[PDB]
Amino acid sequence: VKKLVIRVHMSDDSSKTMMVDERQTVRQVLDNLMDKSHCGYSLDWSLVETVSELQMERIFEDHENLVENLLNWTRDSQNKLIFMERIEKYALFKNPQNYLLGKKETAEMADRNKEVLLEECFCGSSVTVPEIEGVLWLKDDGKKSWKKRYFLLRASGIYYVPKGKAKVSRDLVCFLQLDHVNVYYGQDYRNKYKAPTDYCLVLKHPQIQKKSQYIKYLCCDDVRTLHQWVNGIRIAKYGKQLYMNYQEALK
Repeated sequence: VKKLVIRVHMSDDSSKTMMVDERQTVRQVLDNLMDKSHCGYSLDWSLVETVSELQMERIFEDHENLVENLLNWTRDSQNKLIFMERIEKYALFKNPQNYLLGKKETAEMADRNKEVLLEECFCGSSVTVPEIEGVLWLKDDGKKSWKKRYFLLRASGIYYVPKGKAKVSRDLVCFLQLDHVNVYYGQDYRNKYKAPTDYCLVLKHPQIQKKSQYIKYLCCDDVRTLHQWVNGIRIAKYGKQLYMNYQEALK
């Protein structure tokens, strides 16, 4: 089993090398990062990749084979790995009442009922995602201009209406199937793409590493809409496996 030394940027901009092997999940790699750094355990420690050509980043899911993802990088990639606490990773699981009923409206829930609610959504014969709908900005292909379109998340991918800026259901066409796209956060898209706000998500194939028309750029009204959409997209991509990651992480 092949070994690889990766370089990881820590929370204070310093960097460390460490050996990983081709069988390891991100979870296993993070467990090592935690041991060697003496940072103390927590389900919120995360491994984050930047895609340098495209100024965006994602938190890997813990079940993912690290080495396999890294092979997607170009030979001369300036992508970085970053080891930092990210609350975004398990927010959804800590407070599911805020994502799985929506109800953008934010609220408490008793622990035991959080538990029931995740069981209902993730543990049946299939994942029962509640659908996310709302207007969002879509960057024009290869241009720094945006347009409001209405969006709808089904278990079968993202859909949208290409005509106008309103909810017209019969005119929902495939916007993007999720099987072979990861979802990222864009960094400072306000400036780089003249985004209407900074609350931006990006969908692309793992293998695309530079400018491409097949990269989809979305901008949200506020940080809540951003969170709901990213979590929703994550459920519909990864399903019950997200739940298993959380259960496993929560030592």
